[PDB]
Amino acid sequence: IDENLIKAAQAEGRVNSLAMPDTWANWKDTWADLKNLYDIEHSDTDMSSAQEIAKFKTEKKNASGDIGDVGASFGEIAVKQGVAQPFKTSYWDQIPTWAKDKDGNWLLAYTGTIAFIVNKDVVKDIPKTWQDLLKGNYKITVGDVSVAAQAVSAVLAANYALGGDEKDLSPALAFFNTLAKQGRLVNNDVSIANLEKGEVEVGLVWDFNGLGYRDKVGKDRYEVLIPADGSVISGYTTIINKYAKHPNAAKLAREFILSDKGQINLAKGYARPIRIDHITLPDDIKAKLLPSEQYKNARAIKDQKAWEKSAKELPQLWQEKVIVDMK
Ligand SMILES: NCCOP(=O)(O)OC[C@H](O)CO
Repeated sequence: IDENLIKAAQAEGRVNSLAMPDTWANWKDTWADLKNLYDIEHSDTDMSSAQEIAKFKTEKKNASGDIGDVGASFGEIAVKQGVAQPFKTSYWDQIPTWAKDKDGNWLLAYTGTIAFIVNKDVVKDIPKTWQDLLKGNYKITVGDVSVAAQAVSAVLAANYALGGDEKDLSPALAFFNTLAKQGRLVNNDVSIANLEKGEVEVGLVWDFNGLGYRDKVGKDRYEVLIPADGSVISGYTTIINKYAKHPNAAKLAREFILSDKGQINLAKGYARPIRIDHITLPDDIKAKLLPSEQYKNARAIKDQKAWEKSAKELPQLWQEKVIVDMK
């Protein structure tokens, strides 16, 4: 890690993040490490992907945030909105071509697979597939599709299970319209608070969040599983605000996140680090992960551009085809 970068980051003194809370994929260990290793302070303001891009845009130079983390379908939105500045990091060549742009404005640090988190007290017949969800009477916490990458991805995951792909989300929209009409949809995100209270019945979340949240709340209260009929694998990229007040500290954070230590932190949080092939993980992680068999129909996106387009159009379709029909 370049010494002038550490020095410039320390002169700034801190890094302000958006949507990088401690409870998400063990960002906790990473912010602790920046304080403990380079004396960089930090504070975060949680939100969803779409909101992070609008905030950097709205605030300009009087930026409340320096760095954010957004879903794979939003890297290009950040770029198109002019809120991203490039920083490839010293690990650029180990990042797969499908996981980054060409200039360094966005690059996935980790990936996950859409999963179900199920309340064992309320849901007696645990759903194992997307098809199973159509027959219960319990409430499905889908995520806020208007702004969250996790929720947008959950829709694509259902779409894959219904035999579609990232070029046309119509089958999944019909599936969610069906549930909306039954009065079984909850249009908010799963959170540790709503899991603690026992309010989530079936929730749609990344496996890493399902597992992380399960530890906080109780392993015997919630089951986490990958739907057997299909799911999506996708990931997240940091975005360094073009208008960051602390650009060097943001660059330092990104560099660290991609370093062996930041990648190990992500693994301890149950996510799959993008540089998994070049790091040695601790042996204890594997046993806390889900059975491999469950991932039998989980697939990555083949056409990034088609997904970017479908995802961008999804919020309006969600309002018009799902929200408007909620019982
Ligand atoms: N964590 C980066 C933003 O992730 P995103 O999936 O866009 O939002 C999730 C929502 O904020 C509930 O946790």
